[PDB]
Amino acid sequence: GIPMNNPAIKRIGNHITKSPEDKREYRGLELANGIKVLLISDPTTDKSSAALDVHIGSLSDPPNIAGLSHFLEHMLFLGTKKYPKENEYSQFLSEHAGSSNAFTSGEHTNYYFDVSHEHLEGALDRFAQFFLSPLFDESAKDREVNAVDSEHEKNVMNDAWRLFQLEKATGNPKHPFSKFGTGNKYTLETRPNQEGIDVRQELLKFHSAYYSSNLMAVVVLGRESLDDLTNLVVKLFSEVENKNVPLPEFPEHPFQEEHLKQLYKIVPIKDIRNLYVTFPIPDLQKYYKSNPGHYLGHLIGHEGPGSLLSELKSKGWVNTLVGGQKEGARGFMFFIINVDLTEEGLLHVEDIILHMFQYIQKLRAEGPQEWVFQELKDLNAVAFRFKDKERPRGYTSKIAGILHYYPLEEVLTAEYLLEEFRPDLIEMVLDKLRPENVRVAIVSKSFEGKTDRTEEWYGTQYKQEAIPDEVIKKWQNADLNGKFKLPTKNEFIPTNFEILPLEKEATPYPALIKDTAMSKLWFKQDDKFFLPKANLNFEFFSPFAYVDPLHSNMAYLYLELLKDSLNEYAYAAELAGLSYDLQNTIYGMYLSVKGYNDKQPILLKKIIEKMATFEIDEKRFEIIKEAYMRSLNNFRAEQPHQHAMYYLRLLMTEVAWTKDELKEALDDVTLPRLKAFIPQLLSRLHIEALLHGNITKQAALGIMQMVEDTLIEHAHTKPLLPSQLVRYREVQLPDRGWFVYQQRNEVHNNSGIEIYYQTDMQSTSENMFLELFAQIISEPAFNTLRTKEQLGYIVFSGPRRANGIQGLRFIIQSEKPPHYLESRVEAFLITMEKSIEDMTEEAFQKHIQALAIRRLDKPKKLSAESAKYWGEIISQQYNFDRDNTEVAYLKTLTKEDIIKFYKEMLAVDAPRRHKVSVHVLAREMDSNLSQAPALPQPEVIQNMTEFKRGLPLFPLVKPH
Amino acid sequence: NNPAIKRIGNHITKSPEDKREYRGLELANGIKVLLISDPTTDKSSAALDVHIGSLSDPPNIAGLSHFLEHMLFLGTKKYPKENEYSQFLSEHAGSSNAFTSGEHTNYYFDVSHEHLEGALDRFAQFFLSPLFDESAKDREVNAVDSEHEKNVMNDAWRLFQLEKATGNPKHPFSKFGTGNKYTLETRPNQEGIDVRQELLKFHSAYYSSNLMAVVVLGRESLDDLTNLVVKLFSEVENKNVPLPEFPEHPFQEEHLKQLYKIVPIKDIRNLYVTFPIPDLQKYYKSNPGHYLGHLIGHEGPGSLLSELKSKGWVNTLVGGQKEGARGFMFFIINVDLTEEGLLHVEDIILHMFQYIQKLRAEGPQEWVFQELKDLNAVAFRFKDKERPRGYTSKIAGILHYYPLEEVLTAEYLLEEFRPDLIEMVLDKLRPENVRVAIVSKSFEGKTDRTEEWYGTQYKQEAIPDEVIKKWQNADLNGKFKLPTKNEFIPTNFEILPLEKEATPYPALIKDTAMSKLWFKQDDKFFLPKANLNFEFFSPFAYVDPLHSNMAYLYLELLKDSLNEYAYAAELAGLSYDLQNTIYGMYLSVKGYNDKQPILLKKIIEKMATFEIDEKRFEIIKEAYMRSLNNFRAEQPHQHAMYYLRLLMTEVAWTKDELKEALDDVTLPRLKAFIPQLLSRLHIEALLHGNITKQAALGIMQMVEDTLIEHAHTKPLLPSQLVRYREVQLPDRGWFVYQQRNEVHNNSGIEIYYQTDMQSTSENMFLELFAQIISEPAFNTLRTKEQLGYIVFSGPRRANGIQGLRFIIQSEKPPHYLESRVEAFLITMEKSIEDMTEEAFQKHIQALAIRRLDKPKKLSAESAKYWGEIISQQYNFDRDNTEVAYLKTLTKEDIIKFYKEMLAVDAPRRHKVSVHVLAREMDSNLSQAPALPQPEVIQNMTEFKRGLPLFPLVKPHI
Ligand SMILES: C[C@H](NC(=O)c1ccc(F)c(F)c1)c1cn([C@@H](CC(=O)NO)Cc2ccc3c(c2)CCCC3)nn1
Ligand SMILES: C[C@H](NC(=O)c1ccc(F)c(F)c1)c1cn([C@@H](CC(=O)NO)Cc2ccc3c(c2)CCCC3)nn1
Ligand SMILES: [Zn+2]
Ligand SMILES: [Zn+2]
Repeated sequence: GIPMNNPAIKRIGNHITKSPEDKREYRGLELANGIKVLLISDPTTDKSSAALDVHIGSLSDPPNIAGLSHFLEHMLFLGTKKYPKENEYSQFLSEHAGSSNAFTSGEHTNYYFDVSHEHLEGALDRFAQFFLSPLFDESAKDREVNAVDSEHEKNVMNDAWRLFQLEKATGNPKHPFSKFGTGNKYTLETRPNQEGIDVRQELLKFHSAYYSSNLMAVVVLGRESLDDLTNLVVKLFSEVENKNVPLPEFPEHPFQEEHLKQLYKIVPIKDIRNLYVTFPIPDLQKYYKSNPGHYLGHLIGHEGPGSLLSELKSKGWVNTLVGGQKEGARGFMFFIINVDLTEEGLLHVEDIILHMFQYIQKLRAEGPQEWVFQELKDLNAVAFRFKDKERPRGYTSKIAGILHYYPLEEVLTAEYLLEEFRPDLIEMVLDKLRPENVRVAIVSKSFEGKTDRTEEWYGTQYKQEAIPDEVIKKWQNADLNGKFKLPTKNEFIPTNFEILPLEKEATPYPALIKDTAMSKLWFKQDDKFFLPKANLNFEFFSPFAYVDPLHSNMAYLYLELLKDSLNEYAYAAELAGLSYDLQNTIYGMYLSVKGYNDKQPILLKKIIEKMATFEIDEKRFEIIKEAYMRSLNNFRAEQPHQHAMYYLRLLMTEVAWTKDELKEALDDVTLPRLKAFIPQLLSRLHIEALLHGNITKQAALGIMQMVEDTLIEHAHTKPLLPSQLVRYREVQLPDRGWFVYQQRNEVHNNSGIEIYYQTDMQSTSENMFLELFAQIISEPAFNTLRTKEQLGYIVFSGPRRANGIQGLRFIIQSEKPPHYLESRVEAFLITMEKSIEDMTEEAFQKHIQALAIRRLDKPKKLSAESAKYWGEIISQQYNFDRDNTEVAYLKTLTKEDIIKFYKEMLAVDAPRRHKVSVHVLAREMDSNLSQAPALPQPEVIQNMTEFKRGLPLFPLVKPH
Repeated sequence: NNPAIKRIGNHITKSPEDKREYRGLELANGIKVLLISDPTTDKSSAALDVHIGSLSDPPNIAGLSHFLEHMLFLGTKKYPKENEYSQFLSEHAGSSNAFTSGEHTNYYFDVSHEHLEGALDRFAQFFLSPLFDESAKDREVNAVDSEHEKNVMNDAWRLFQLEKATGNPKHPFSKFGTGNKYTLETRPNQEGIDVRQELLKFHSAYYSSNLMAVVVLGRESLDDLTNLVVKLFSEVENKNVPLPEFPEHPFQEEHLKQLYKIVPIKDIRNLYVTFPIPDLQKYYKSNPGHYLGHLIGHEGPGSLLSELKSKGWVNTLVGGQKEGARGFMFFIINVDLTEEGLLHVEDIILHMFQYIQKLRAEGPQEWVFQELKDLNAVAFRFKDKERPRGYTSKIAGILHYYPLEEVLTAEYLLEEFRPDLIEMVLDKLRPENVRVAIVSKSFEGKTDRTEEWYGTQYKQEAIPDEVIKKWQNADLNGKFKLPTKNEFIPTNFEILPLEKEATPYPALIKDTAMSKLWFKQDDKFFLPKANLNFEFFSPFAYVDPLHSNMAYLYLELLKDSLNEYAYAAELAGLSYDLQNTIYGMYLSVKGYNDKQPILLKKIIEKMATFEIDEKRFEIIKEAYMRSLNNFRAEQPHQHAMYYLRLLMTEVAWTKDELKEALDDVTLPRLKAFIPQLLSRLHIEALLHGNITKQAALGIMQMVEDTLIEHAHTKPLLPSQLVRYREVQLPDRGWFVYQQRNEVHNNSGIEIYYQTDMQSTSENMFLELFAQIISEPAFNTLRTKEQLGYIVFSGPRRANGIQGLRFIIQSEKPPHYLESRVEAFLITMEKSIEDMTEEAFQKHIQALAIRRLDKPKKLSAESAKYWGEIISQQYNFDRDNTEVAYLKTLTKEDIIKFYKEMLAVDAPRRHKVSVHVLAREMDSNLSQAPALPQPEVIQNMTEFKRGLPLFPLVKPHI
């Protein structure tokens, strides 16, 4: 007997293919109006999520109003006919453990939120109106244009945004690819006013012309059953009108003939030296079951023995390489090979590019290789079998995007499983990687003064030149180069995926299973996820890692040199799902090994062995030391607010070597000096480790002792004394004090500010006063300081934790000068006093429950659990049950508790107010609305050292 | 003319740089008297020396002479209030001491200059009519007993008494002179002796005016001083006592050619060689024994020590005449011993006689005697002006030995060469006349004798006459040579003229990334001398125990290497000290400015280019290992103070940490260490004395250039010049740290009440309170309750923080000591309510005088400034501004300061206690308050992390 058809549903999909380890339940369907839908039922999830991706983006901006898609994206957050309160949507999310975001790309506008699972329907309802009845209020439009301006302004002096738009500006100007997608105040307000455009009508036109149900995919994840999710989606989205909008296509490449064989010389903001090589290629999207693009990218971008990178690195010309297909838009794609340049490299660009064509020629000579394809197919197959479970918010967004590109039943698998070996397609793409189709760009300060063009939106300085035919023909005649061998079988590919059974003594939290003078080992066998993976975390302590700038530099260079040496060997492991990380700290070194447990002990042994017996190559030492010098100078070009956060760290930590000190102590680092440093650093160590995953207690002790034994045999390591294991303390500000430290950012023409109200050492009590207060002000501060007052795109509030201390911190990047932003944050604080007093007890309990849901959100993947434990270990608080006990305590707080807290610690007139403010001035600066209170005269910090010496130092928190 | 004065001495010969006025005189009762007029002195002083001592003790009451000396402090017929002598002094910026040798008892004090008469009056009565009160006599016996106890386990006192016990038992030299509760109470009681009668009898029999010298220093004119001393001292009864003599030597012929093996407390290895010799004191104008000690004890090239050091047997040597008593003396040669030296004592002594035999062959050398004569002359001419209290005490002692007009010069100004006396003394220094003692822990378990008084374990054997004869036949050794003409003798004593912009305090005359240079040309003393002070700051001097061990060994090895070269200079009045610190290195060069640049450059150059001798490094490393262990045998109160310091400082390595880490110091490791250490540095310096601003800049530049050329030194960053903070204790806190001393059977305690950071107000609150309780605390805890011999109260200053501290070493357990200190604090609270406003103001003036007491020699003015400089406060005018503030304080300010910071119920009390238990100890009266349950510290690291740290003090200018 035949089924009863729901008319709001054009069709239900067949089984949506999923990983057998995926316990979430799935159903795909297409509504009658053509919205594509994936429903995800996960009865355990603490947060629900929904995303909608409109298949329309910046390439459809009208030509006379650049950035209209983007501006529209913003205005949809700001009120609808059925929910006219401008911040209804944000407020609702914030008060139910929710958040939201959206982005506009060239062909997609993607909106998504997450929310407590008991409020999916109410959040989805406010959300759906975005697509039915936006208000596009005039006052709202006149304000929000400033957020978009300010967003563009953060990017203006950023080299990646500059190069991104410069590529677009050197192709066919008549092509939509050349459009400027962000928008700014000029293109969205001032130019439109000179031209008599009514921008609220243009929003109304775009929304109506393009927000059509046939260009829309929707994803909803919640606790509810698939059948209840279907009704909910049908109820809310069936009424989006279908205007059968044809999907935009761009079949003519933006790089035609006159744009090939070109050479661009670009001046950067930071002192960086990069080489970019680009070939136009056909759109490979429809070939997703073979992925010829990625086959070639895997080979050309290989970093192992025989690779292209390995030879350019032996030559001293490049340190890093990226290679593979780059997205374009429906109808055109690119294939890139970008490398960074040593000083010599910059003088051998022509030979670098010859070597790239020699490697490409090697691939033509050998032809396509099914076994190579077999390796990629098998690796992708295991990655997908054992994919980590995702946070719902990111996941709904990702899938909404790709419902546009794949049959319902394949949305989950299409971007992972390979099925077809297509040597024809591999040849096809390979034939386009030829000198006659190349574009070359060189980014170096060395072109300062020698450019004759200016890209209009960012101000990028560059020159354009035809590549000489003599050069092209030299490249077309690339013979073979015997240093180039294809890769061999990847021995690191794992094969033991067995999940060891849970030992009869396994523990809900990590256990201290070894406590010696040398090593403190924490262990936990995975009892939640059951994937064949493990995380091995090691903190190494040495007093000599941070004793003075010169030593800090040497501890950096040692790990950079070490990683550089291991890189060819470890690349095989990285492709095989086994990755590691090694970075110096203010206490020593951090080593982290992550992924499939099978072959982890092999890689870990190679790393420790290298550490203990390292032979520096002086050619590599000189190159990496020069790159490090640059890195430190380049900090000058980070964001104003990033600077502000950096200076605050320097002020409030007992010891802190500044970039400039580091830079001044980098000159006296000689190879002999470093050679002596390493054995010294390794001579006395303490190791504290977390091992957590698909391993037994016996394996983990063996792993730890393996590390110890290796250090002992080769570096003669002996234990540090307990009295040497000191951590740095935080500065203790005086009751009623207010210090301001002022610097200038000499690159960006916005200011930044951080405001820190230090409260007290961390304890259950103080932690939850601060956190609940921060929940209560979170949305209102964003809505006041950014949506209503439009102080800047970047506006943040929340807790600030360091060295066992804590407080509340505001961060803002803005047009306006720091003293003004201070007023406005202060004006805002006063108004919260009255709001919290007038809040009903039901609303107050609502904020408690929001915080509670957020804190008891349980991690979805192993590495997220590992990091929760690692934080407890690094902070030496070891409070692994923290979440249950702090939430239990939260639930007993009263609004009078919070008001007493605010009036004791935060209020302007508060007897224990501790306030320090970093002011970062914009490049060009000089040293109605609610009432800002009156502020004391602030003590200006002129010398960080004297400031610290004159104040006490907090204790360090007591362990658990 | 005057009947009270027998005789009035002629001009007393003085140095032409001495601006003091002298008058000598003999009283009619035979008291010899020197009067000293110095109208600038802030403290006046007096001293009386009686030529009677322990050697005259009754044979049945060992220690009576010493016991008597204590008793004289405890009241007279005219001033019967027991503590009246000390209390008067304490309330008038004054102090006092006394000691008993074998033939002298020496009493002295100092006091505010406006109160000499009142002080001297109460002092005089000690020699007229002591009360020898029975109650006081039964209390003070305990102070003398615990004075002996602190010595019992001290290796210097054991050997001192053991030599005495190995002489002729019938000679007074063998007497135990300290006495203890057994000899001064328990045995006399059991034997029927009335100790009070015995004291009275000894005092009337021997405290005779004919055996006394008196020195008095004041602002008064010489005439007024004459009348004052006559008023107070001519009353003294003259019983014409014969000066005791001891013509027979305590070592007779059965005591010679004797060998002694002695077990120490500390791990120390020592060789003592002694010869008896006639009393040389009558020969003082030619000083034969000192001529010979100059040579036998020389440390320069060709010397006896130089060869014993180069064979790796000995590290230090002392030789010369050692005092005995009227009748007998000794000549000594004492060396310490390496591990090898211990196995070669026979050859060490053979080398000794080889060197003596050379001196017999060459015969006396007048040019040597002449060089001593000329150096001593320079020494006396430019002698630093002495402290009043120590000066009167010294002179009163020597007035017995020299004519009045020459008492200042007798010990300095040699007359004519008497080679016959030299050959006479030399003739006694022969194997048949030797006594030999070895001290090593290698004799543990191999001894058979026990010294009575201290318990010392030892063995006595004869030296085999085969060994005597080998020493008798000691050939000449080519390695020995007389010293050369001292090329460091100063010859330019010109005082540079005051520069026209010279400053009264040191001035910051250079301020680079590498050097802060503080300079002051001397404007007070105008002697041809300069003090040169350098702090070398490096973060690698103390980063970890291994690095601290290497900074120590570096400086020891460097001093060791410089020693022969630097001996000449030291003989010529030019000396240096070179010490590792927790921030780097301290170098001081003091003395005649003439050849200072020569020495300083040699030191800085040896630093920057040092080549370690592997054999020295082994030997000095082993010595260092030993001194770290030997800390176990220091005294309990010394342990107390050390733990407190290892708990209130941010960073501090323990002896056990340094000791473990020592095995990891290798010669290669140390070679790598030094250049690193020197690679980065910051130099802060004080140059002060007979030098110009341009000369100073040139010394500082010489130091920088030598470092920069040979060691590639570069400046440190300002942000690296960090100093350690003190632990900040919690309001109402009480912490207790407990340790055991394994060696002494006494306990120690330090009690620290941390107040606040140093500040003009907090400094003078604390100092005034200390002043007010100083005497009451000593009187209560020592005189009256007899807790122990060592009882101290005062300020503690460390790392910019300060408080009040009590230190006590006692037989009683430390918790008991804690309650008695708490009891004292309560009773002080009543005392201060009751105290009249005049008594309060006396305490204010007393502290004022002390703080404003200006310094008398260059070294002491230098130190006052150096304290400002290493403390980074730079408050060179501190005394005037602080004393001004002090005068504004009221009794009420002090009471509230007490009630807020110190009282048992104070809201801001911060109390830490270190309890050092005696070896065998276990873990009416005014009433002690009730105390909280002290937080017990088990771990210094944890203790620290859990508390805040104070700030540092801001500089002044
Ligand atoms: C992630 C971040 N939200 C917050 O930090 C935040 C924190 C607490 C709150 F209570 C709250 F409402 C927001 C964010 C995302 N976007 C924009 C992303 C983007 O740039 N599309 O082009 C999207 C956007 C555009 C306009 C508006 C909002 C969000 C929020 C309501 C006000 C107007 N801007 N900021
Ligand atoms: C130098 C030290 N004085 C103090 O600490 C001190 C501090 C502040 C005062 F207010 C005070 F009265 C004493 C010291 C010297 N001696 C003795 C030195 C020694 O042992 N000869 O054989 C001499 C001695 C013998 C007995 C007595 C006193 C002094 C003082 C009065 C009580 C009885 N004992 N203690
Ligand atoms: Zn945006
Ligand atoms: Zn005594």
